[PDB]
Amino acid sequence: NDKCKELKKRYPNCEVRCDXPRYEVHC
Repeated sequence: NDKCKELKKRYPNCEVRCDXPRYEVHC
């Protein structure tokens, strides 16, 4: 999904673990 490129930009200092459609962001 395009969410990985969105989320890691929304949370730029956070770690967005992108696994397929699984997106787990650590802030």
